[PDB]
Amino acid sequence: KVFGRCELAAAMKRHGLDNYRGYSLGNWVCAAKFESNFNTQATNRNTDGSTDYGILQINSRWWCNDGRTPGSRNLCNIPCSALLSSDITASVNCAKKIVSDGNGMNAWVAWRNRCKGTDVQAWIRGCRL
Repeated sequence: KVFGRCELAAAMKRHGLDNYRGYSLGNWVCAAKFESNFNTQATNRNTDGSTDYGILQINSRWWCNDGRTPGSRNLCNIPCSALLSSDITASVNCAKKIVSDGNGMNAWVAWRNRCKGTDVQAWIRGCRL
């Protein structure tokens, strides 16, 4: 499902992302835009075998089990297949545990490279919440 700008916002807010470890809803929506263009079906290999899963480009290497990443752990404890659904609950709860790895939201590249050091609140601007 290709989410809206504001319905993923209202979706991630309702799941308690707005100011989670102190990152505004504007950080998540911004990240989400450049990870997967608001696509729950987005799937990306890496150079180290492992594959990026869904809205937040969550990493099979450290997080979900996808059945073909040898040196893996799924500390999030989910089949990657879940992070591809129209449902973002597994994608959010997994993200709460990543953002809380004393790394903030830097764990995600397309946020510390395209989002950090910009007006992130423009990304949820003019939306009803």
